[PDB]
Amino acid sequence: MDVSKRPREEFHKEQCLSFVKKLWAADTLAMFHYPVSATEVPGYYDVVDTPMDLSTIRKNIEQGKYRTDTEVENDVVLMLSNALDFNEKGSQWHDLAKQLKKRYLTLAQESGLSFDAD
Repeated sequence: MDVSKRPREEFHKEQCLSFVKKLWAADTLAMFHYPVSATEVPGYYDVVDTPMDLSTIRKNIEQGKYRTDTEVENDVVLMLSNALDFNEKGSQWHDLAKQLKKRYLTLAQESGLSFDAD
């Protein structure tokens, strides 16, 4: 495991929440804010096996269930991936997911976060 080789803090609660607040605001359609309601997006869970949204991420942060900052990146990436998969290219939904996939690393930087490439 080499736990001694880890930094003293692998999880920065405040920065992760700041990161999510930026994602929340960058979400121009409010599409990522809550778990999808099937009645508002019919068939959604017929495609998406592993749903993820910003409120769930925010909850996992607040309750300290994340072990590392990089787990937070992983769920953001999952979230955006679901949108890119479910939605058709050229749709406002797909376009946004694309923008956020291109931009989130900068948002993380600006929130003082640094993920692990490994």
